[PDB]
Amino acid sequence: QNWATFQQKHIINTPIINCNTIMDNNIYIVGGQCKRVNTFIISSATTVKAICTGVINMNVLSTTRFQLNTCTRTSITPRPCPYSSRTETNYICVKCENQYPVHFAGIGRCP
Repeated sequence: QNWATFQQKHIINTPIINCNTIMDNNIYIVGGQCKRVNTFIISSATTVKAICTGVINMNVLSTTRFQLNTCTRTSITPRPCPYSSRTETNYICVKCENQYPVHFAGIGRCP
């Protein structure tokens, strides 16, 4: 929804493949239940922010390729919920507002 929250939800400095431990956080409880999917971007925050340099309001596909780990919920259970992991290197689409990434829009292409 904003840069600060986007960072907390998506950006990590080092690779953490265990989706089960990293997804066990209050920030991932949408609508009472555990969030269905969340993609982590292994990168410094500065480079992710740079996707939006000079962009006031629009979805932008990065020109930088990132190492990613997407965590997908396999079932709805009491916390912590079980998650599967999918790692890949790809470009990402983020909503840029006032030169800041504020929402993760997709992998590989913008909607």
